[PDB]
Amino acid sequence: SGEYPTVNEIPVGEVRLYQIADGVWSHIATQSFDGAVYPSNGLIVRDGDELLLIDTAWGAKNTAALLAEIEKQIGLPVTRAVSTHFHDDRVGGVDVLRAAGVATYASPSTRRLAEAEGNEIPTHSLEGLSSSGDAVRFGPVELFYPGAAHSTDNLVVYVPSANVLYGGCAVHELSSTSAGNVADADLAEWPTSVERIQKHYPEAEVVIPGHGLPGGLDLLQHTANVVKAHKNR
Ligand SMILES: CC(C)c1cccc2c(-c3ccc(CS(C)(=O)=O)c(Cl)c3)c(C(=O)O)[nH]c12
Ligand code: NA
Ligand code: NA
Ligand SMILES: [Zn+2]
Ligand SMILES: [Zn+2]
Repeated sequence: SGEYPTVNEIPVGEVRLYQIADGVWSHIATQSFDGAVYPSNGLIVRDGDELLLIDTAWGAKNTAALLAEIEKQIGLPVTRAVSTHFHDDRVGGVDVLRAAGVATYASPSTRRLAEAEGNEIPTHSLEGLSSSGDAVRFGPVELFYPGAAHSTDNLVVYVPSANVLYGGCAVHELSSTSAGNVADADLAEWPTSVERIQKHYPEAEVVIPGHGLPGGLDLLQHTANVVKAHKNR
């Protein structure tokens, strides 16, 4: 169909790529957790004749399948990866990446939280992101720390050349009726953190959630709404 792939269309262990813009793809994979199956997204951004990866494909095998799918569909090497928070849908697979020669990065807060959780730990620390509103350049993207939301460490990623906003798990898809896995969230601060994203990236044309379908800027307000519905009741 060429439509964005959904959870029941991707067997656990396979990876799909979806072209978002020139030189920008999302990656989609599925994984089992506590007896249910979930989809999750990451990002791939062309960096000259190299690629920057945002987030693993949620597990070692899935991430190996991601590298194979990239080689098949794109044919450029992944040289660096950034994980946008400490959960396994973001760092599970970092050991696969590192063994494949990919330099792996995350904020110090993410690295500490991953270590404490028993999750895989990116090698290199990203400084300059410890205060809400901070932004740094990393290859062809900007990394932004909006404040605590889905997790205290969540980062968002903007691709200026394409006006693509990758919200990660701080941003939910439009069809969502709940706020996802809130175990490590700050539901009170989340709406303020979304407001920071909205103020910083008013020209975003595509917004990609951590799980589910991309859309436009409406995903940001929708996320604030579903988080309030959860917090309220
Ligand atoms: C801790 C990690 C590894 C993890 C494990 C298992 C599930 C999740 C979810 C998640 C995402 C979407 C929905 C559907 S929804 C918006 O509620 O309609 C649901 Cl149920 C759960 C998330 C997330 O929210 O980022 N993380 C998960
Ligand atoms: Na986790
Ligand atoms: Na959480
Ligand atoms: Zn998470
Ligand atoms: Zn998530």
